[PDB]
Amino acid sequence: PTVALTVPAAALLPDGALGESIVRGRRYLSDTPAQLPDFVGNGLACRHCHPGRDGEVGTEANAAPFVGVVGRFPQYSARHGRLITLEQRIGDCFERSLNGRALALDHPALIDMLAYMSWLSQGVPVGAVVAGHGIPTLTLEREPDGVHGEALYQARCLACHGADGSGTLDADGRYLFPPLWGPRSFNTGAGMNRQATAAGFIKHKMPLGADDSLSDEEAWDVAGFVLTHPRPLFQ
Amino acid sequence: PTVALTVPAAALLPDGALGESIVRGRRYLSDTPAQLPDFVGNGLACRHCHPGRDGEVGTEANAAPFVGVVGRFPQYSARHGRLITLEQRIGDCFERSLNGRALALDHPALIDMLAYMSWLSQGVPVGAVVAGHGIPTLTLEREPDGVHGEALYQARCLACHGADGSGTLDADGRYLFPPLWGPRSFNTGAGMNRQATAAGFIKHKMPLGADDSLSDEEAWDVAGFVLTHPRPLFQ
Ligand code: HEC
Ligand code: HEC
Ligand code: HEC
Ligand code: HEC
Repeated sequence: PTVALTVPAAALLPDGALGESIVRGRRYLSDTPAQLPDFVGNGLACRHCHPGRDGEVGTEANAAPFVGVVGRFPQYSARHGRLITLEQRIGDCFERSLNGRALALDHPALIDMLAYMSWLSQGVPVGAVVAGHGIPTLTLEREPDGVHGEALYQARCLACHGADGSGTLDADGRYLFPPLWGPRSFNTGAGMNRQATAAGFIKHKMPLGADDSLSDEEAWDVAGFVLTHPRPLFQ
Repeated sequence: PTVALTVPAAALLPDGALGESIVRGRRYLSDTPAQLPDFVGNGLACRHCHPGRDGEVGTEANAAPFVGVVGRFPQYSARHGRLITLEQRIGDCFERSLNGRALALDHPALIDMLAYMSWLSQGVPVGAVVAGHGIPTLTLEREPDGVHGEALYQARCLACHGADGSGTLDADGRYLFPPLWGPRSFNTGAGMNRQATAAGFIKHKMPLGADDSLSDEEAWDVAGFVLTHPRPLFQ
């Protein structure tokens, strides 16, 4: 079954221990390098690929929302060759997207992330599919043209992500516009390093506030440009 | 929200890796000492306190069904003094009810238990309360009378659980009727060692196939008798 993407009201947060956990979980997801420096090896927070409005994280259709995610695990992973839990999946995002180290599976910060994801999933039937889950891929027949992609990047992306892909810092030292390549970006093991996933994300979410504005060809070619560049190597 | 206790159809099991996991999970829950001997320190399987029909485990109202349990975690534990995950909760049942050792939080058998619980929870909204969850307690004002309880035990329980509480083995060496005290029963750390929980279980589920037949006084007193006896000590 597919159900709608619903976002709960932060005014109806439970109190007690669970509410305090949810609030800490939102912070870990929004501000991950500063909150979890022992585990993060780049400049990315979860929210840089799992954006949300109103200070929430992971609430946007076609940008891998967390709404409903708790009810989809455990599930099979071809990386692992077996079923994995949601804790383990978060571990892989720390190791790959954040170029870091997985939290222990009972670490309190990991549990607070889980509590926040569960809060966002409230009312979703276990096993159901949320409309707008994941990042829909975009695939062309034909190798991306990074020459075209370089021209598109300069015209549509550079002002935010920079001529050297290094992003723009905000006043408090967190990325306002995150790095797309180089030492502070996602590593080679990340899902965003796959052509069709980057092309899909770009097509649906970029340029910022212009969702679904690039033609399919343009998203494909600019993703290819972006992925020509060096970034940290995953072991 | 409270929703109904629904049990899925084993004929509609998913295939692939998830279906194979679910099936292994049902076996670990039904036949735990034989399947997980490194982790089990008594004669109990999960199904001896979380019974189910038709070979399922954890599907009976007022006998702590697993239907819906996945959507109730993480939650606060006063034992731990913080939020815990469902994997951690299962660990505590291994340590206390099964007098053993917790599985590692990524152990494949634990994940297969989780997969089975998730399958049983299919369609339950995350966060909802399933009708018949847990084991409703029964509490009297007044200390249980174990003299009364001994007479009730002889008349209503002994034929199955034995004069020495040691249970009845089946032909394949698993308990048909499980031990209520002594070295093969639950340890002192288990929830069933608490007077009001044992009284509630008994009242709602015992004698077998005579749910809600003891008066409240009778359940209370027989639970008290049962809990006068030695059993393994929890560290
Ligand atoms: C971009 C560089 C990412 C960063 C930073 C983080 N994640 Fe991610 N995540 C990313 C992709 C491309 C995907 C795949 C989407 C799909 O179609 O399924 C994911 C997925 C997840 C998931 C699974 C979601 C699902 O529906 O199954 C989770 C739980 C997840 N990501 C969590 C997560 C966390 C907690 C992060 C910070 C530690 C994180 N991700 C960063 C891309 C990126
Ligand atoms: C500023 C107004 C932006 C423009 C123009 C573009 N992007 Fe962007 N991007 C921006 C933000 C604020 C974020 C974080 C997520 C959000 O949706 O809030 C992003 C994220 C990305 C990512 C993922 C994260 C990462 O790799 O660091 C990618 C791959 C990305 N953006 C690419 C991209 C491209 C190719 C653009 C031109 C077509 C583009 N972005 C424009 C902000 C802005
Ligand atoms: C009786 C001696 C038990 C054995 C054997 C096992 N469990 Fe148990 N479990 C027992 C009690 C008395 C309770 C509390 C019920 C309540 O009202 O909440 C539990 C609870 C659980 C739970 C949590 C259920 C919930 O709704 O939150 C789980 C997940 C659980 N038990 C699992 C479990 C497993 C997997 C077992 C075998 C390893 C196991 N239990 C054995 C009593 C007994
Ligand atoms: C045989 C027909 C039984 C009679 C009579 C009684 N019990 Fe029982 N009990 C029986 C089974 C098959 C099981 C497993 C769970 C099931 O519902 O399938 C149980 C379980 C218990 C337990 C929990 C497990 C344990 O501690 O080992 C308790 C505490 C228990 N039973 C107590 C109990 C008492 C006090 C009875 C007389 C009032 C009684 N049981 C009768 C089978 C049978």
